[PDB]
Amino acid sequence: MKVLALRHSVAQVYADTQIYTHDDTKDSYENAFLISNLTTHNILYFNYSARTLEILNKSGIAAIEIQSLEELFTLIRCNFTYDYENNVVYLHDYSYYTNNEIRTDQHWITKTNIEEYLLPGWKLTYVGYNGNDTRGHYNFSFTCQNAATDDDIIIEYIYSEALDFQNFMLRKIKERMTTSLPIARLSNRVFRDKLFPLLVKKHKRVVNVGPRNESMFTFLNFPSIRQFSNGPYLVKNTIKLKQERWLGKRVSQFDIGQYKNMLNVITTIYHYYNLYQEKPIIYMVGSAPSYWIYDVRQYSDFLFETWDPLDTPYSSIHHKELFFAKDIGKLKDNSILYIDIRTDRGNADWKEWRKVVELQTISNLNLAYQYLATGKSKVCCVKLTAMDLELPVSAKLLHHPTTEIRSEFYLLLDIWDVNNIKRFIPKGALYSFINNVITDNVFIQSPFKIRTSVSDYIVALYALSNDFNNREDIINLINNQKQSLITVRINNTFKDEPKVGFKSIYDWTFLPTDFETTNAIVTSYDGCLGIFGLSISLASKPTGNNHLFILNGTDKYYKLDQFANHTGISRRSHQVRFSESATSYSGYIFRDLSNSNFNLIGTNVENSVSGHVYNALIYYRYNYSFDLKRWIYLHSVEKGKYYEHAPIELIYACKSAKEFASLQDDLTVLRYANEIENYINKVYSITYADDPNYFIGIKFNNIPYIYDVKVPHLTFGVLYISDNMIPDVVKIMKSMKQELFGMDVTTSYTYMLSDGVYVANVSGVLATYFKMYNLFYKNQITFGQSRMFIPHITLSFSNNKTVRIETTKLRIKSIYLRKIRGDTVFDMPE
Amino acid sequence: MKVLALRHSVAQVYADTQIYTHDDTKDSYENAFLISNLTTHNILYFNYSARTLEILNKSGIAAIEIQSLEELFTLIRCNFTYDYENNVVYLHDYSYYTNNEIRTDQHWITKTNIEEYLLPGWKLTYVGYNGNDTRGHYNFSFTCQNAATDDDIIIEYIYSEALDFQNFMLRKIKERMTTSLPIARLSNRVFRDKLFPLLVKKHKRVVNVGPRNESMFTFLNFPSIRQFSNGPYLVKNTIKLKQERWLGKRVSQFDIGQYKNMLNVITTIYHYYNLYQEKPIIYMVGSAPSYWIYDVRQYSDFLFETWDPLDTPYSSIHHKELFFAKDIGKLKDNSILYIDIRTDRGNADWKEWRKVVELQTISNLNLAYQYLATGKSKVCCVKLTAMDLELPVSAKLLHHPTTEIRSEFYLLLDIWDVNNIKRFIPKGALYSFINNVITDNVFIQSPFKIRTSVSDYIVALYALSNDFNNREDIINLINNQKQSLITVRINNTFKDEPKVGFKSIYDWTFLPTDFETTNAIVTSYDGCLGIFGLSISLASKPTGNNHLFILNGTDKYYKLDQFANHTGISRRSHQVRFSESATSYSGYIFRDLSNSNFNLIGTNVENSVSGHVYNALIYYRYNYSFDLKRWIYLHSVEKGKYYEHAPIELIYACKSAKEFASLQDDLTVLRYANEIENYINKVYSITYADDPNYFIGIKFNNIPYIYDVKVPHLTFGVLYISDNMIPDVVKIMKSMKQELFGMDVTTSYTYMLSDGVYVANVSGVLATYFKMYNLFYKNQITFGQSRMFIPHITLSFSNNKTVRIETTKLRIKSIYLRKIRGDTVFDMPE
Ligand SMILES: Nc1nc2c(ncn2[C@@H]2O[C@H](COP(=O)(O)O)[C@@H](O)[C@H]2O)c(=O)[nH]1
Ligand SMILES: Nc1nc2c(ncn2[C@@H]2O[C@H](COP(=O)(O)O)[C@@H](O)[C@H]2O)c(=O)[nH]1
Repeated sequence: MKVLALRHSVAQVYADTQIYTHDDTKDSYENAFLISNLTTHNILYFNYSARTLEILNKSGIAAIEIQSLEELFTLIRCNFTYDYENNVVYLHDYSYYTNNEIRTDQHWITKTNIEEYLLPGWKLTYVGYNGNDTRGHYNFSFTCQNAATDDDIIIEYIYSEALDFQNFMLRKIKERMTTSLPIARLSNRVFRDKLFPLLVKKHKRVVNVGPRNESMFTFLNFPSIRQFSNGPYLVKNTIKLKQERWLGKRVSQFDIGQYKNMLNVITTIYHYYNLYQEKPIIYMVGSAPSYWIYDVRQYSDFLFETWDPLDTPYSSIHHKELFFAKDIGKLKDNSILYIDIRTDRGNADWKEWRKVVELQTISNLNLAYQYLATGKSKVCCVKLTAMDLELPVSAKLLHHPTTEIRSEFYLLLDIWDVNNIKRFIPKGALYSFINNVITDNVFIQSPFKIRTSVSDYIVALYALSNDFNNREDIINLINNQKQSLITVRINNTFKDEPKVGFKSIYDWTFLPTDFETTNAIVTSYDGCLGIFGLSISLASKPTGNNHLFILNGTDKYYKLDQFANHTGISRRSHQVRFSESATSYSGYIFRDLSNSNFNLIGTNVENSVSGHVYNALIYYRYNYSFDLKRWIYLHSVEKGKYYEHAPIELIYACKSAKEFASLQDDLTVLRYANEIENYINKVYSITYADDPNYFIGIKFNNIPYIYDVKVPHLTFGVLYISDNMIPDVVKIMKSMKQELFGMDVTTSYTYMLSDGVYVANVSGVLATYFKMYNLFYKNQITFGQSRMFIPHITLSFSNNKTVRIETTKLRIKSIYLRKIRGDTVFDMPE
Repeated sequence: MKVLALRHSVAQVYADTQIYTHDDTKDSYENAFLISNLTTHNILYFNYSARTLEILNKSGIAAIEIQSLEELFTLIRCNFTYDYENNVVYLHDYSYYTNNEIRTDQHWITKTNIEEYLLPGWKLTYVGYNGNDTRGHYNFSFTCQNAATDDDIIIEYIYSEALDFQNFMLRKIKERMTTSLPIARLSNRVFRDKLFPLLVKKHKRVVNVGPRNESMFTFLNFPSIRQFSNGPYLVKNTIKLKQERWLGKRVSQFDIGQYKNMLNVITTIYHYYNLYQEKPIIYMVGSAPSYWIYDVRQYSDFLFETWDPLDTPYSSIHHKELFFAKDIGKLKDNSILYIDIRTDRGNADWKEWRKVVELQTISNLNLAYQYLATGKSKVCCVKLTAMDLELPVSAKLLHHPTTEIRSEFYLLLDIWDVNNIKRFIPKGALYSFINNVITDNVFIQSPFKIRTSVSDYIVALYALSNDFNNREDIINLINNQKQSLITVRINNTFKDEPKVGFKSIYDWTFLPTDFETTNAIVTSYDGCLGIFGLSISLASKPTGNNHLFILNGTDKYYKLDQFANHTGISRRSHQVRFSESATSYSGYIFRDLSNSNFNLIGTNVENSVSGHVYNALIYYRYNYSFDLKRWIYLHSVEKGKYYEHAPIELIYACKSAKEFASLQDDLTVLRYANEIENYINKVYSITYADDPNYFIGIKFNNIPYIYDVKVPHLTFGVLYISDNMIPDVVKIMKSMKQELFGMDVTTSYTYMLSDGVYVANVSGVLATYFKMYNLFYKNQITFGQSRMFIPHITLSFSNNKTVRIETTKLRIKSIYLRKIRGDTVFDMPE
């Protein structure tokens, strides 16, 4: 929501688009609330309270100080992710195209002949992970960098098997200008990099479910984490494959053999991590260029040993420029070995070269076998070619994207693999694997069993909510797990559809009430981002791939007003109320008509009994960052910290939301409202004195209207009690005697309350009524009725016309407790 | 599917539309199968096997003997439900409109002035329940009657609040001619009337969930049954109602006060039934016309006592023509009392008449109170008017449809109600109830808790599968209940949508694999109808409101071929195969290409390994009457009764169905296939010898083709065993030595099996192969491979052209068992 606070003295004015202006010196939390309810994208903050900036940032709303209006202000007309703890700004902005450049996260790409295939004059410039090397471009009051890169395009080109790069880059850039900004993808890079270190330091055992190739670099420094992904391609599974012949498909114009090498070595690193939770020694044979080491070293320090006749720049120690044949004993006991040996494309016939390469393949495989036969705790990966050969059945198969699909694959072998059953594999099956399979993911770990773990911190970022996963197992995991961070699809669909999908790929959808979590925060990406110290320029759109984030066993659950608060609950409510609606009063109007309070709708903008629940039910697709359930619960057990609202006040908003949904045919909001009302009636064991025996009544000295009944009284309470509780009731009355006479009782008009009932309004007594309802309910005394409480002084049982007077205070003369249908009053304090 | 068997001598021929002809004298069950696979609506059966007619009728397919071709045959060009145990034919046919008549199930309607409001010259003729009095119209070789009535139209008119009957009847009749026949509604009347007596006699405790008003007459004679419906309208729930004034809405042109009276008394009967499981004495005050008694007496004998100054025809004993005031002591102790007292519409002012009626209302209420104060086990229902009055809070409110909505309602009171808290109710609330509520259902029983009951026979005909019901509770009920008959929606939707709905009213949808029932029949309405002795002319259309019927703990589960059999599995398969497909061989072709058997597709119509599973997966929307799961299970434990098919044969069809669904983007069939393959691998613990140590080989004397290898042999088996099991294997071989030499081995052509493999086909050995696979699997010996078994004699490792010869028998010379990679053969029987 991009709130920018600039100095009041330097309150510069320009007509920027979608801007707003706010400033006030009354409270520090309500300035944040009122800012959170502004309707535009950018907000300009002029009294610039540091406290209020911190509150916004905790809520996920980006709030930063602006000191160099000349450049700081103008260079923030784009979205960004703000690390407010370290005061860092990560710009997600593709204006750098005006420099005729493509930006990448990876250094190795700069060494390929990629620039030739770009548009004429274009270059690609390395920017570092999340634009770390761009900090020179921006020298502001804060550290500033541009996290936007074109790496998605390059990776898509590599996996797309289409050849011509010029048109591909051009098409993808034009598309990027035609579609809205990929905020989720770009800010999640920052969130991953900040999140997982905090978890590894802060928690004993961290389990990450379904990592994707995007974060392959994130976990390079954290072997403590146990990863669960899709299964690996085993050799035994090649029995199903139909035999095929050589097929020379070219996928990339520029040589990407280094990307293949890097994905291979990283896959091996993570296999080793999965087996032994420690960082291994890396041994590499071949891999002469080896530039990508740099990109790995940016995330974790590793010890690299290289054997290649050419030079390898970034290696730790290039043990020998000479080739490696029988030097097995140099290899230490806790390590991984990458064997990429290609002798040479000789200038001989292709058949002769094939025999040469086949013999070389057998040599490499035997080298791997000797590597793993001698020593415990090691893993290896070999380059083989497609031929008839006998591989172990449990070995893992790798074919990552390479420049051309030309009869090569890789075999990943642990020590359990070497002495295992070996099977004969024809060249046709291996060719079928090379041609029909491209390895999608470097995480080859066994799938995650969706069971609650008591010693683990489970992290399911975008993996659990899928069409094929068991829904009830997901619900039980979220419900009963301690210490977790799990994400599901939101079900922002009308008609309450239980799945949502794109081109026959579907996801399960959940409402916040579909869970029964005891102690957890159920918020948006904004809320979860704030809980971990980040804020963002751009909120979730109501219709999109929006996810609920659920944090189980968090430090922050009891900080109700601090994290996943009601910031922005009324942003959409206010936009609709002031632009499109029939009247700005429509809300109070509808809420009173929904609770059968139509008897008078006269100036109901004052002292309405409905609550936050109405906007959390109706506009949930916008403000689901609120966590309505925790808000209700924490106010059940004070341990009402700011509000002290009676439960009937919550139930009334529930009923109003149900009627609204039925009018709009919003089936989802109808369910959500019914379920929240159920949760309320579970947390509060509410009772209704629909058949009362006694009542509390207030009597006034003067009555500014013509009255036709003998006794004008305000029925201020109605209750159902046994006689023995009359002292208890009395005590509770005494408990607020001061407060009872303190209230500023006012009346301004008379109206018809029902057929044959003519009453005078009473104002200013309702807050006291709710405090007293809370006290009676806490004391297990049945107080209140099924209907809504309407404070009124009955004037006559006749049908008379409405009369108005100026606000005339009313004065209390006695506050009595009387038995219904008994002329006997059982208490009369003055 | 309307199979009509007529005498072969009188094999009359006419060109009726959608007819077919079948006759054969080879088998009695396969004539039924082949008939069940014919594509048209009507089938003409000429060899007319009584056995085959019985088999069809057990399957749900109507199969009746035709003896009077002149009229029996021609008057069966319409659909019907056939009670084949009693040999009765219930026609559902609206041709009777050509007699200018409307047909009703209820006698009371004939006494109203309804005929005046019909179209000129039209009459309404009573036909009895399911047309019992129409048997005179048809005098055939069987008892015959027309169950079709226009009662749906009349009831809809009564509940529709639209006034003009002439246009309403005309519109509804025209609609009935424009839409297809409501078979489900009409045949379910017959099914209910036959089903529930059988259950009450056959089972101790019967529980019926969610009865609707349609079957209000069905349970009149069965107070043993405990009913669960939607809750009742309690007096205490009127606190929510907004006050209203008199509103004179007219709903019907002809007087329907008798329908109101009948619904009132029947509601009271069922309340009494719910409390005390016995038939009560019926006392009625007022209710002078009382014709509807007749309609009640048609279902159960009752004892009626009437007090009215006018005469009451069908009453048991009209105790007194004189009015009933202080005759309370005549009323017996186990009874119900209906108090419909209206003094008279005097010719005085409406206000004076209002006071008269109000005093009369108080008199009636006090009469009811005195009735219930003296005596245990009684229930009462009173006619009251809208006024201020104090009713008990727990009393039940009835407002059934009446002629005009004019300030009257009814109160249902049990003995618990009389001495209960009483509340003051204004006339406005009662008027609001009269104006805004019409009682939808005479079953006012508490809702059903979806829990398994061990002593109960639960019957959920159309109640459980609804949007708001808990899905997992439904699954657990179906899964774990004994002795039940429950119905759910089928999920015939593509894309696998979990709910289906009409105008924001949705239902849960289930596949047959969504349950894990141990001992139950999961079939169609046709199958369930057959299990209870009925058959039907018209099968379920693939896209419709089609329901799965699940019978838990049934006598019929083990009669695999008798009930819920494979009748009609291939009806749709055959229609598609011969009309639209690219070739009639497409099925065998696709099934072989799906299991990677493309190496040869030459004449695969013979000896294909796929099964029934393919058509139960692909065409489930048509043949879901099959209960594929029970078919698989019962053949798992012989206890293969006709087929003796190996499990791999089932799995192959599963894989073929998965590939087919992916090609058609039929997401539902894809899931169903995956789940059935899972069920197969659960029931059979299958093992694969993908890495074999030994093999079974057959050697032949002559080889009709040119062979380039030293030893021509048929690898007839492949297995993985420890050495110690060689005797066991040998014994099993000996177990079928005779059978092994008995088979008619034939070869007809040579083909290429893979790159560098040239083989000769082998035919006629596959059935023996499957018998032997079953024997090895039963003996816990790992036999077979992950791939499909292809019997072949390898001829050379060279790429040669295909050659064909006439069918040349091959002769076995020895059947040996040899260790793989060992020249050592370990057995050689001749
Ligand atoms: N009864 C009640 N009303 C609230 C509460 N919070 C905000 N409101 C009402 O909601 C209004 C803003 O939201 P809107 O009605 O515009 O959606 C405020 O002017 C205020 O009257 C609450 O906690 N209880
Ligand atoms: N393998 C196998 N094929 C069957 C079985 N039952 C029917 N079929 C095949 O299915 C054909 C009829 O079904 P269709 O292929 O036309 O859908 C028959 O001609 C027969 O070849 C069975 O149990 N196993």
